[PDB]
Amino acid sequence: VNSFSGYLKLTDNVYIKNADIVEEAKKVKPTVVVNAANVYLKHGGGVAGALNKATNNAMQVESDDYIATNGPLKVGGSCVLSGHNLAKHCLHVVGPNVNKGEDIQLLKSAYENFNQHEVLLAPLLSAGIFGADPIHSLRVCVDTVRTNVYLAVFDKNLYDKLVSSFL
Ligand SMILES: O=c1[nH]cnc2c1oc1ccccc12
Repeated sequence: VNSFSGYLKLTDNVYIKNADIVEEAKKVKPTVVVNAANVYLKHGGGVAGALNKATNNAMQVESDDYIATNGPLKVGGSCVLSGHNLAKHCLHVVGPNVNKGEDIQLLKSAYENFNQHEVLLAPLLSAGIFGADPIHSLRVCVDTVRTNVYLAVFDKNLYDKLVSSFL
């Protein structure tokens, strides 16, 4: 048993809810929250911007030190950093950004990072301002992640369409 509530069962291991990922983290304090990161860990807007704002910019300060030491992530890659006030850990995962011309086949590689963690609170990778089709992102998630993933979908309209169209 875990602390996630009202989540709507999609598969053996994948659950979904209409919730802003920032809000949900504050309530649950999950072991792992996933950030929709870019390779520079520049959390300007989007989930990264909303998560970072909720940490009072401490996520960005920690991320700038990580990049100064290690250099940029790979598209499809990840790093584990602090979860600050939101979670124990934040798994920063880089899905391909369609609005930058990145290979959508890298979305599967991105979701493979989730398999290193038994339970995660996550957004749909490459959705929102990353430009991919969220229906596609949910299909890759279900077909790639084997650990237990709790997806939050910010848009009530999109949350309804993802459920209704789910095969
Ligand atoms: O939370 C989201 N995940 C993936 N796509 C979207 C989400 O919120 C949105 C709001 C407007 C348009 C797309 C999205």
